[PDB]
Amino acid sequence: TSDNFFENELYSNYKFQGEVDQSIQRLSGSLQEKAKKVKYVPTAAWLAWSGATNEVARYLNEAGSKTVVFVLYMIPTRDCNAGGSNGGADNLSTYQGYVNSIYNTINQYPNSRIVMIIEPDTIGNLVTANNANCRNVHDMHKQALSYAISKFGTQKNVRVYLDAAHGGWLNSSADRTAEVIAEILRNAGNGKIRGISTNVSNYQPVYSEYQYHQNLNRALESRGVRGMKFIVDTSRNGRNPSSATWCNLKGAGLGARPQANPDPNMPLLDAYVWIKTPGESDSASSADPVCRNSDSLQGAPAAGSWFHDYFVMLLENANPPF
Ligand SMILES: [N+]
Ligand SMILES: [N+]
Ligand SMILES: [N+]
Ligand SMILES: [N+]
Repeated sequence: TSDNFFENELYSNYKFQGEVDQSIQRLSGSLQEKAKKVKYVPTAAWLAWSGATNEVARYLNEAGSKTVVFVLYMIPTRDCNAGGSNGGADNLSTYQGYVNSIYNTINQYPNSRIVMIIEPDTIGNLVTANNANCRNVHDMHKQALSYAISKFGTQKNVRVYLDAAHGGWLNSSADRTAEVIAEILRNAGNGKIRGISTNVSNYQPVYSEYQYHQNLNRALESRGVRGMKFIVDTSRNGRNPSSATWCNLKGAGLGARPQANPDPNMPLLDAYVWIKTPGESDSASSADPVCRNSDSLQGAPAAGSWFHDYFVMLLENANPPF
């Protein structure tokens, strides 16, 4: 009945549970006691490779009436220089195949309550990345996002949040961000979004994120996109970030636990949500220059892999404390 699906018990999933089990087995006493409390904190499930189409059903079977939070992260290319040939065969079509599969599976669970978060990092780059090369990729990314919203955004058992980066990236560009978003919604058919997600995989404070939500909302209203609500990723934002370094930031902490309507002074904010999986690596330390910054925790395994020493740091730095 409520359109804020976070006003429901949230699903805690077996993958996260198993990843924290990994850390727990490596810890003793007090730290281990704190890990056992982090094990059951609900975290989003990412759909992040071709076979994740086959992972949906098990999550929905195990969640029952509890709210499932998925992150759609399947756009087949994020990198420019296509550039051909020419420069895709054929990304949009294959993406539409992934979305249909996932939507078709979701229609089978009418009684589930699903939150779908659409494609982190895409809107940021559409606003700020410069696109001689990328123009072909840019156009395909907008069509990917419209197609995803046009499907999930008509499912009664789903509430869709479109990702829109973070204040640190787009608060000084809120108007162009709103312009981009409105264009995508215009081509999304009858698909409707509940709102916008921010701070995914990033470490900005709730308070500055909410000032971003206020500015983006004002700009979205100006473009005729009214009524939007917001969720913010509190997985790693217990401590203010020392720098703009994205990749396995040192001195991060776990942030506020997932909670619906957490402050009546932030009426636009539907929920704090752990969207990024805390303790999974951002990238291997050798995979990007940013991962060699002096404030990026070295020794990281590949993106998505459990990073035990980073998880420990998050637990130690948790704000509020476990
Ligand atoms: N709400
Ligand atoms: N269900
Ligand atoms: N985000
Ligand atoms: N943090």
